[PDB]
Amino acid sequence: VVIGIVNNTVYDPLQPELDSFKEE
Amino acid sequence: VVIGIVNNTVYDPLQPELDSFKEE
Ligand SMILES: *[C@@H]1O[C@H](CO)[C@@H](O[C@@H]2O[C@H](CO)[C@@H](O)[C@H](O)[C@H]2NC(C)=O)[C@H](O)[C@H]1NC(C)=O
Ligand SMILES: *[C@@H]1O[C@H](CO)[C@@H](O[C@@H]2O[C@H](CO)[C@@H](O)[C@H](O)[C@H]2NC(C)=O)[C@H](O)[C@H]1NC(C)=O
Ligand SMILES: *[C@@H]1O[C@H](CO)[C@@H](O)[C@H](O)[C@H]1NC(C)=O
Ligand SMILES: *[C@@H]1O[C@H](CO)[C@@H](O)[C@H](O)[C@H]1NC(C)=O
Repeated sequence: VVIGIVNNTVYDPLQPELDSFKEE
Repeated sequence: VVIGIVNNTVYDPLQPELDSFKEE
């Protein structure tokens, strides 16, 4: 719906904790 | 860098949940 939008990734601080818990 | 900074702890509302969840 927005003109001029650009593809990119947005970092999320929770996922590193999710991975850390899965490792442990 | 900052002049007059003071040592202290900053509480994180998320970590305690994973600490409680860890042992399971
Ligand atoms: C951003 O990336 C998505 C894919 O991740 C692009 O979406 C594709 O666009 C092409 C051409 O319009 C379509 O044929 C595909 O079906 C689309 N795929 C999906 C999953 O949507 C999108 O065009 C990209 N946009 C920009 C500005 O680069
Ligand atoms: C805050 O505490 C840290 C230690 O947790 C202090 O850092 C030490 O400072 C002394 C003296 O400058 C050094 O000899 C040590 O090597 C430092 N250790 C570390 C880990 O940094 C710091 O000075 C304290 N700051 C205040 C304002 O109290
Ligand atoms: C910006 O201007 C160029 C001129 O060639 C055009 O191709 C492009 O689509 C325009 N994009 C936006 C977001 O205005
Ligand atoms: C505040 O003033 C005192 C005066 O004795 C000085 O010792 C101290 O370093 C000063 N601290 C700051 C942050 O201005």
